[PDB]
Amino acid sequence: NEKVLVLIVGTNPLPNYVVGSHLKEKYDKFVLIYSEKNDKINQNSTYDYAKKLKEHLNLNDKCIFLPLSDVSNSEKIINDLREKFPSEDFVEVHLNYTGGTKTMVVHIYNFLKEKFKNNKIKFEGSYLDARDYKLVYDYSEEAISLKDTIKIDINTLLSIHLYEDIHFEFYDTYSYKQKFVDSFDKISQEIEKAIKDDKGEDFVKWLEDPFRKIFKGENKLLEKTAKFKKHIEKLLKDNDSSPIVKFNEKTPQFIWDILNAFPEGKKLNDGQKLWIPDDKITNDNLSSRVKDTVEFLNGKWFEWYVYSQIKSELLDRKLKEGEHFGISLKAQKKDSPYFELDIFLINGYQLIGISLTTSSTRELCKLKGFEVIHRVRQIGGDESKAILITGMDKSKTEDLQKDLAYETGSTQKRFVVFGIDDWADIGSKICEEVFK
Amino acid sequence: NEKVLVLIVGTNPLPNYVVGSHLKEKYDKFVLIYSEKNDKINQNSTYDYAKKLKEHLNLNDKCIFLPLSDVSNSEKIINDLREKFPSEDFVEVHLNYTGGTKTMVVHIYNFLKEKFKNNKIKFEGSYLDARDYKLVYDYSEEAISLKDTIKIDINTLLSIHLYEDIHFEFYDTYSYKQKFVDSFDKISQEIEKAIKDDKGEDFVKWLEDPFRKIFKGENKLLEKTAKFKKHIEKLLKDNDSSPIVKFNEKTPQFIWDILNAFPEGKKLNDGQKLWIPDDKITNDNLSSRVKDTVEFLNGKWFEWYVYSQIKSELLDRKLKEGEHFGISLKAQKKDSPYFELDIFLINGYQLIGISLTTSSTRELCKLKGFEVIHRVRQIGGDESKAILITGMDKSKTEDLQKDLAYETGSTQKRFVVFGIDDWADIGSKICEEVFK
Repeated sequence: NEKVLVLIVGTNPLPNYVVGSHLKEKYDKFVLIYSEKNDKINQNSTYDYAKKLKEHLNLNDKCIFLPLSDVSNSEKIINDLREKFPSEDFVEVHLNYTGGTKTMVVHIYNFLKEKFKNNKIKFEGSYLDARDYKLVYDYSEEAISLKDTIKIDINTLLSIHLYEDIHFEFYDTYSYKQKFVDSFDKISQEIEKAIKDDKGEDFVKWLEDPFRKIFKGENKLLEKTAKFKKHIEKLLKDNDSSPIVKFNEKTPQFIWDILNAFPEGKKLNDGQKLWIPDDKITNDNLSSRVKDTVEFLNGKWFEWYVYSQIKSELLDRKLKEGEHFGISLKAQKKDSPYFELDIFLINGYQLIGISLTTSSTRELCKLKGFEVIHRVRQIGGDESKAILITGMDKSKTEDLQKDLAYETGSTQKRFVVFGIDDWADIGSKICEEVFK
Repeated sequence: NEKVLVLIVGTNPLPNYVVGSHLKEKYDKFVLIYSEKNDKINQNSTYDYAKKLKEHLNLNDKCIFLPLSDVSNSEKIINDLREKFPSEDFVEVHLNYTGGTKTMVVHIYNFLKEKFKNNKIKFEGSYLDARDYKLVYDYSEEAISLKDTIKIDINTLLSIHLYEDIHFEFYDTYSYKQKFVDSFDKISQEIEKAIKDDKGEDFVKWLEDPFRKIFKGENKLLEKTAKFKKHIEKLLKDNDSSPIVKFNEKTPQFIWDILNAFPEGKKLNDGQKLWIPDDKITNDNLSSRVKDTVEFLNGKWFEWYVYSQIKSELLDRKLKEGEHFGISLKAQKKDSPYFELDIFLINGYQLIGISLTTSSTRELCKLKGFEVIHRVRQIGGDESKAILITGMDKSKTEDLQKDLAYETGSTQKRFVVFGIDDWADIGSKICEEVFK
């Protein structure tokens, strides 16, 4: 009296994983239908998805792989099913037709339904709704919500999507925490006080002028004293208009406080003025003092600020750091480009990918919008949500969101843009969009 | 004794239009199944697509509209089909299930296949393959190629996607032919010789410096004499380092030829020197002189260059100007942002959009690649094809193509990128990629 669940393994592996996890204990056999490789008809193989599905569902011998040789031909689909589908006399047959192409599902459904139509065998069809997180049974008016029922971690999620070599950091392994061992908290807290005091616009403006004019230029500018001295002497040619004078005389007190939270040996300032090295300073001395500090103030601080805000607002939500959220996600897949996500969040089985920038130039921001939209789609299916955080004003943020929404067919439940008016409250604004 | 063709009207109207065009004369009745508006379940209507499909196929009284109240629930689909579908005793029912969602098509197919299996009416099922342009019949081993059989023009293609306010240009109505009256031919030819002499890179590098540093700044820089004079005087202070000096003293000979092709009252030069207007020159004199010239030289020329190379290679082909190719396509959809394609080509029913830039900056090229890939899928379905033309070198060009094809799931024949080395014979390369 065995009961069989049938899944169709296409290219989006997450729904089948959620449906298999929910129903694993109620079925004796699992039939995993997948597309074989066939270079003549240009049919790509989904066998590796099928293997990763069996592996992470822990199905073992209960799993029967059913290869289809030509998923574009109706007759070859039926002949392959008739030859290979398990012949046991089942008391229930459950086809979940969420995965696979339209053509496959149509004839996989019709074949199985008719096969048991006259054996008084309970037949069931279902699909997983990606907009509601519900398992919609075919002839039932009610659908069960799986959002708070199925939980998945970042390692498993990337595994079923065939990614290996997974690396991410969290609160304790964050890289710049190691570059400022005894200072990072003091530095993070000054910046956080500033942003939470609505100083984001003022910081970003100062960061462009005079900060970047002083500290960004040619390659290895901050690693060679001679380069940096020639850079500084040429800036002194602007006289009263020079970024040096701006730094010394027009830096707001909150930025002075941020500068002075760094250790003395890693400060861009020498007292209440710019530190300008002399000729005796070796390249090691210039690098040790300025390089890491400049890298952080040039934009890495915003990645930590937003992540620390999220982690705070998740303190009462039972998401585990290093499993359901993290920062700096890197992964790779065979014959595939390098995968990168600034911050990731998993809410149930909803992947939340966040891409961050302090910029307000539209071309840059729109590029990062396309990127994060496609990235989260690659490891989270249709259930996923992409969030882009920029330094644009309220109007420009809404236009970019509207433009990207209609251009990629993304609803707001699937793609949100935030701006500089949201930085002080980015923790609660992100969590509101996710846990709605 | 009639034969009825059944179509499913989702949001991708092109395949239904192609299949209907191919099968219209061989069928006597037509059932267009669509999603009706249902606000309780947030189900939008696809009737506007169905109505346009009936219009541009000229079905009239032979067309039967079949609304579906809940395309997400199998019971509702079956009951709406059992009630609304024609009850007449047909000799052949042909369901083409290319349109619609996967869940609808499952239950529409099984319902109809089992209705006419019991009644012993010939039932035919087919789908349209976007990869190979073939109508695949369910239990026939042969697919009919429609690649060289079905045709569509750009008005009908946009009209079935619900686009109105359609505007585009062709060889005779190109806008800049009027702004530089009686001289545009000389300007094009002068620019064409430069590119075909492989001076495109030198040209682009002179546009960045000094051209753009002189003519791009304030929003109305070229429309108010005081703004442009202020701007020139600020740069002129850069003795031995001014863009004005570089313009006057380091401009290659071939660019002087380009600048001197413009009419007298449209020239940026005053002899061998930059034209610096004095205070008595009016805003309308400055704007009349440089504004159109600057927009054309700043990048519009490249759109015309490529377009004219394509038109030269498309002579005596099935493509016709204003029907199957044009330049500067603008269309507007209700409650939607404006649609824009630099160049469009329709080969059969394959929409080929082209986005152009002379930039070699990867960030800007990657953005334009994203945009054109999504745009052709908006008005061209999975049959469409996107081409990006950059000023990048050979290796970065092929890297960007590989990178963007993966992120967007595009075949190497459905997203093509060209670079600076391709400029001279761009028309030959484009027509090779198009007709292959």
